Amino acid sequence: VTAVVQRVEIHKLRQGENLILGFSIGGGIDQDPSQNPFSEDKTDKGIYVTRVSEGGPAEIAGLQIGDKIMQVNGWDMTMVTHDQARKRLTKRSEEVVRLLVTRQSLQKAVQQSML
Repeated sequence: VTAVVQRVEIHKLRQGENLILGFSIGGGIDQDPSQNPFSEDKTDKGIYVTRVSEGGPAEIAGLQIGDKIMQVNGWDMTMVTHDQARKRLTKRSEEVVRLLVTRQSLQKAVQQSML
């Protein structure tokens, strides 16, 4: 890709025997892009963060509502169904979810790098 991507490592919350993300997603190749307020258009099938739990591990790690998730623990998230995205995010054996995300505001980090 050409866009600026940020690595966001989130240690999942724990509740009993469950691990909780502390954030929610929308999108997927099998979903109607219009159900997702963050899809750029009818052709945008990406996975986007739709909610971020206040004070949770996602918020602390730098995750923002509207962020586009490009990768989850090494797995590409650019062209997957919503269910496939959900699975990569909720692996019980993975206490940490390492996301590669992007947002409009990160693009200037490149300007600043140059001066």
